[PDB]
Formats: sequence, C-alpha cells, structure tokens
Amino acid sequence: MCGNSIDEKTVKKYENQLNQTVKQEIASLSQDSGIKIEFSDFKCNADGDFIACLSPNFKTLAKDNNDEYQELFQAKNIKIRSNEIYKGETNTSISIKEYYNDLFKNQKSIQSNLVFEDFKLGEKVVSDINASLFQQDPKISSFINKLSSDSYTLSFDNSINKQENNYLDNLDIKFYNAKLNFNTNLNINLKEDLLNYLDSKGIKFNTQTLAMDEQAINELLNSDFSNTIQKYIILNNFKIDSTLKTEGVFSSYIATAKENLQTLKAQSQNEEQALIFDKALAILNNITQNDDYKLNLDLKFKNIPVSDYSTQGIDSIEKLSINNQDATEALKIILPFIMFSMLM
Repeated sequence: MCGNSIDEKTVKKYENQLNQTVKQEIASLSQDSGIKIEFSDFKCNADGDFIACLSPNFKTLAKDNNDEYQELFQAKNIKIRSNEIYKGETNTSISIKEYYNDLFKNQKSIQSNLVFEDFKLGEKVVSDINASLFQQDPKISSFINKLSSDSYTLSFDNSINKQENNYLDNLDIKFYNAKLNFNTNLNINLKEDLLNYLDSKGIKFNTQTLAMDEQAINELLNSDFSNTIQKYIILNNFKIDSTLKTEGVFSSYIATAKENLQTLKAQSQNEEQALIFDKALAILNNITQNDDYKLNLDLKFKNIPVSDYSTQGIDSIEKLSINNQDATEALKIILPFIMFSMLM
C-alpha cells in the first residue's frame, strides 16, 4: 500500500535545495555570458516514494551579435521526479555506501525524471536550420520548418537497480511528438566495488544539505584516478529507436540515394566492400518502407570494463543491428577505416 511516506517538512527541504542548486547554475552559467535564463522556482509535492516537482514558463536566451537577446528554446513546464529521497532526519553525515544501501532496502530501484513539457525551439534556431538545409524544394523546406517549429516533449530518465554485487543503470533520452519520436537508451553496468572505492575517498552524504561531501583536507592530499573509476564501469547496450511521419517528402532522395549505393556497389573493388553496401541498402529500404520512416539501432559491447577499451579495441563491441538487420561485421569494416582515416 502506497501513500504518505514523505512528510511535508522533507518535501519542502528537497524543494529548497533543488531551487537553490538550479538558481546557482543559472547564475553561474549566465553572468557575463550573454546566456540568460528565465526560470520559476519549482513547486514540489510527494507522490508516494517519489517527490514531484513542477517549474513553469522556462526559456534560454543566448546573445545577439547585435546587442539584443535571441531565444534558444523554451518549455511550458519542467517536471522533475525522483525516489532518491532520504527520509531520516538524522543530521549525521553518512557514508556513501550506507546512503545507497538505505535506498535499495526500501525500494527495488532508484529512479529519476527530468521532462520538458511543450519544449519549443526559438524562431532564430529554426532560421539557422532552414538556412542550413536549403534544397530549394518548397515542400521539404515547408516540412522541415513545420517540424522545427513544432513543439515537443523532451525527457531524460535514469534508473539504477541492485543486482547481485552489481548495479544496473539505465539511462534513456526521449524526444517526441505526433510527427516524430526519437528515443535513445544506454545501459551501463557498475560493480559494487565502485561504491566501495568512492567511500575510500571519505565521501559522505550530508543529510543536512543533501549533497555528497568530501573532506577538505583531501584537496591538500591530492595524479589522476578518474581512469580507475573506468575499471568498474561496464557498457552493455546503446540503442536508438525512432520514427518520422515524413508526409512522403524525402521519397526523391531515397530514390537517388539508392541509385548511388547500386552505382558504388559495382565500383566496389572487393567483396568486403560489396556487402557493406548490400547492407547499407538492406537497412535503407527497411527504414523507408513507407512515409513512416523507422530506425531501430541496437549496439552491444561484450562485458569488459571501459578502461580496457584502448587495449581490446573495436572488439570491445560484440554486435550491431539496424532494423532487424545485422551490421556487426560491416561496422567492423568501416569503423577502423573511419577510425584510421579520421585520426589523421
């Protein structure tokens, strides 16, 4: 039975702390910069274990070369939620390892959302993007301007679950609309040792202010072991799954695009090279089988630390798949050339 687990005093505390962090970050980003931000304090209310926060009428403005402000973007509201709520009033800096153990004892997974409701680009950033791609094909320019003007729901969601001596983190970004839907998902794996190691540097959660705190002396006691954190971060899967209702406007490029793949398929010197394109093709028809263009990517890395990525190489990866096509071997071909070409 779920309800009233968060007393109001606490909810107000988290709110004060959230409004305070952000306000600093506005003022830190902004000053002397010509980036300006409008932002109203959040209002927060308990939603079971989560706390739900809503800030309204938000927008970001960079600086006009002429001295006036240009709107980068806006949102009607921002909502935040998190169930990473430390309920106790104990007011005694606890060890970081305990901080998380306390959370995972009372809930299966700790979880957090930042959402931009009615996220809308600024008329200049659209102008930039229309002057950017100009095909001189009115419909596409109209389609592109319509799409770049249209307003969307942007979302960042993270979740962390305790499995065995391991932690399973799942980051997720979504950008969506009636006309398009772009969603990308990263799946880290994190070894319980990372937690032990952090505690080793005397990192403690201050139940008063709600931030992790470190001993000031550590400063005087500090080369660079941010690398060593890498030993306990394992990547699993990266993914892009998206769709666009094109209103049948690209139909012409996909046509000539196709021709080029077929023309370059003969130009292919070696079979390795042929398959690349056979694949590129496969993938393309599939994507653009109809005005609703669909892209379903899914990368898989074999489970090894991210510190060994220099040593194990491109074989850090294990498998790729785009729209139920397998493009592992083909990346494996292209990536080293790209990697070799691009590095010089």
